[PDB]
Amino acid sequence: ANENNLIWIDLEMTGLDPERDRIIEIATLVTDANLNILAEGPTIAVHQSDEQLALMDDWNVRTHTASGLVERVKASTMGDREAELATLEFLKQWVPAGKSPICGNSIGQDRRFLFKYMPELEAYFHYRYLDVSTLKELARRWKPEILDGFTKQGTHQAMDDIRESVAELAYYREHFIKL
Amino acid sequence: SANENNLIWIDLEMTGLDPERDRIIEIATLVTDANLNILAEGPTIAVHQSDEQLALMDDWNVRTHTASGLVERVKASTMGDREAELATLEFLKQWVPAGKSPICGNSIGQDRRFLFKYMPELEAYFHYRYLDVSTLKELARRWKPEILDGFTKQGTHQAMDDIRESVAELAYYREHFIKL
Ligand SMILES: [Zn+2]
Ligand SMILES: [Zn+2]
Ligand SMILES: [Zn+2]
Ligand SMILES: [Zn+2]
Repeated sequence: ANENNLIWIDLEMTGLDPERDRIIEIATLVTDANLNILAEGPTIAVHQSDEQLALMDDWNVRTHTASGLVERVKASTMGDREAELATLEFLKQWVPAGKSPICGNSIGQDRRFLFKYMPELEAYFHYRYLDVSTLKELARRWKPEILDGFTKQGTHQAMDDIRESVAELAYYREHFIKL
Repeated sequence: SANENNLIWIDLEMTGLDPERDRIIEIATLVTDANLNILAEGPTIAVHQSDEQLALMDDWNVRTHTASGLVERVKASTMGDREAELATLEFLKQWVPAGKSPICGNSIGQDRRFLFKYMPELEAYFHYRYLDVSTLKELARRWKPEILDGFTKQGTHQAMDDIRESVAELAYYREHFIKL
């Protein structure tokens, strides 16, 4: 465990509202300060009732069935707490509690779900945010040319998504950041 | 320029960090174009809250919000959550269309949590996206620590001064940390 390591996380949910929707997939990984992936955390399909899944709208049904997540959710024997604990067991081996900001894309949305369903995991992060989307939004406005250089697949698969976020930040470090 | 490309910057001050137990006590907004040129300043409003609520603030919040004079402004304010939300929207509608601008600011996800809870109409005025200036600071802190000393923050937690400072901080990074 090193206080300089960063915790990256991505979730998939049944919808956008924490009050009615639930977490259906979680993936985490740890990188050093230079974005080298040191280890992949568990990729867990979080079990939720069929009733909950039946509430998903068209976009969510199309998206989460195409990735095969829905089937994994129904067969999952790990609910929110079990997934939270498994993730914490992993993180404790690489990063001390309260040291790493939450790293990801449009990460504020994921954090809302962490606050409501996985508060212990949420508390493991430092207050700070490290949202890669900031660079994309700035480039979109100040240097659009580099936008076509990196393409997001938009498959909404937790582990592929978070690894993609790390690769995206690395891309901007080279093409948008002046070291 | 097209108003649809204008950016909405916002900063709040609260009685604490928990949306369930704390309340918004100050709100400030401003609008810039895509290149950070400030086009107009929104209202800076001390949001009225009960003395009971204020009495729940911890040491940090008491010191911080009394030093800025916010507590006194809050007690004398005649504008609660809804009134402050409506006044802010009255301003924003004059400069940016609904659902176009991402929420702009620093560690902005924290502020958004309070908007979702107490000012959902204002929260909905923003596009889904986030534009958090803190990302650049966090990257500079790890890849180019030197530039951090070139920009000093006041840390007084005054809504309008804070949001203007956030725009200035971003402009600073565009000049010293971004490769255009
Ligand atoms: Zn995802
Ligand atoms: Zn997703
Ligand atoms: Zn502030
Ligand atoms: Zn503040």
